[PDB]
Amino acid sequence: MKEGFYWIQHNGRVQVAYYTHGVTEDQTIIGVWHLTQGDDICHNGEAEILAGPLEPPI
Amino acid sequence: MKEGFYWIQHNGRVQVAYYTHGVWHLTQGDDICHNGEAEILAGPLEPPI
Repeated sequence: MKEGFYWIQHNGRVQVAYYTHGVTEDQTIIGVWHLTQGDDICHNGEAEILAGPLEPPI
Repeated sequence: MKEGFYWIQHNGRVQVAYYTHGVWHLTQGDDICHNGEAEILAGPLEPPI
């Protein structure tokens, strides 16, 4: 529920993504996963949260 | 050095980005090459699984 970086798994890919409370109206969902590679995805269960939010080192 | 996720600072923004052979894949914004604009703070991060 907090904006930040998290380890997630999406289609078998373990990766770090950024989470924002972005609103996506197609049905409307709040929560967006910003990935390092690939299009953003709504927080609708396709991606599963493994850990986070990660504490930044500075 | 090795491909993986790293904490970097780019334009004052602390963030995790993916490094591949030298290019930085950022969560928001266009990819940027490793030319000194982005400074590596820590990594590569060990995945939890």
